[PDB]
Amino acid sequence: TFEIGEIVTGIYKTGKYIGEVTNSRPGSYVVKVLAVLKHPVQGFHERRALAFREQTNIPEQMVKKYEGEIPDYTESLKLALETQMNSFSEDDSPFAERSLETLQQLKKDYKL
Amino acid sequence: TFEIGEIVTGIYKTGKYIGEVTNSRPGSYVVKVLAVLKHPVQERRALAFREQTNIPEQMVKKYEGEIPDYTESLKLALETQMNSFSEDDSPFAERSLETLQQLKKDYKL
Repeated sequence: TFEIGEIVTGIYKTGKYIGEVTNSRPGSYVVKVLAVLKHPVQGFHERRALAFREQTNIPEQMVKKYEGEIPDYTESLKLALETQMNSFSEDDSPFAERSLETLQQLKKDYKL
Repeated sequence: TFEIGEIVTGIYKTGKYIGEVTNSRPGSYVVKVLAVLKHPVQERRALAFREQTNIPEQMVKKYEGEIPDYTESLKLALETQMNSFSEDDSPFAERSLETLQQLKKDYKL
């Protein structure tokens, strides 16, 4: 169980975020996004991270109490993206190729 | 009247912080500290990450910017305050700078 105002991590569409619980309901929480921990998987269309202060419904199983520091949203997004891009370093698949292309553009779209 | 969960700034003992309202009473808010905007004037330590503080309602404001990383924000706020003494040859500058330089070590940077 999580109370309003509680700082949590949330997993949404393969992305992972730090956020704040702003409402509860049967089986889920509305989470206000504050930072990005993991940029979502792509695929061939792009898939954007949740935006700063975006509020999204997340099933309760995918929500966890978070007591760490809250990173700056923009710097966290920059980091999350570089991490995902680097994750393909030893990957010679077509999926890696297509993903890396996609993330490179997203990086420009985000203003980073 | 800020609601519980509201992201705010609070000014407390000359320091300025970004935080979250966790409680409310007439004329005051309990604020949980998430980042430092301004290191307090000088001995006088910044509020700790996740420290909960009672702040007079007049000194609390809705905050809509990004929440910076606490340690990064403390490092910046301390640097800014030390840099503010550039060209200042006064004893107050000297004493403050000494105290801040120690604080930097206490904070473990």
